Amino acid sequence: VELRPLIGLTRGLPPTDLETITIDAIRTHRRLVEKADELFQALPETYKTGQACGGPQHIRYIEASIEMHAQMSALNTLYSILGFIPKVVV
Amino acid sequence: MELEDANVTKKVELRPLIGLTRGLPPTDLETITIDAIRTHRRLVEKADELFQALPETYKTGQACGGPQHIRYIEASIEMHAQMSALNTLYSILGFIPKV
Repeated sequence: VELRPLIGLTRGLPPTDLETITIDAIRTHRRLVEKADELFQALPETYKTGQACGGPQHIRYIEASIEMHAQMSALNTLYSILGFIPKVVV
Repeated sequence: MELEDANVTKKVELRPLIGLTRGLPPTDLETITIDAIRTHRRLVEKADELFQALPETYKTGQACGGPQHIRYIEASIEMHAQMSALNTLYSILGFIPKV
């Protein structure tokens, strides 16, 4: 379990609400990844290969990626608490 | 930048941040952390407010479920998740900044 506090937070919640939260969390993650991808694609080549780093544009991409990773950690936790990955149409 | 607490008990909670921030100018890692600090404070305020707005039956645990409850939970999830991020940035910096 990546984010332990979610155990206690979701304690007692009806299983349909847990599933619902988890499905919405899948949708959010995918939206976050698409955003992080978009910003990455717009970076100059040099930042893409790691030759250069820093500056506002690169920081914005980094921030988008952090949000994506933080979310994924939550999502993985939700899977452990739910007991499954729900079927979601992509 | 201004330091709040030195020699932190580093918990690297979100591994990918290390590679993300590798090589940044120190000023840029500090700008990231500061904005993460401000973000976290914000998320806490929102989750705490949503909690206080719940009907007293939900706060006591006499009731659960439904859209309002879910909304509090999701806000809370976002707060915990962002705090995992922030604790990792503190590990990378080696200190907690004052903001």
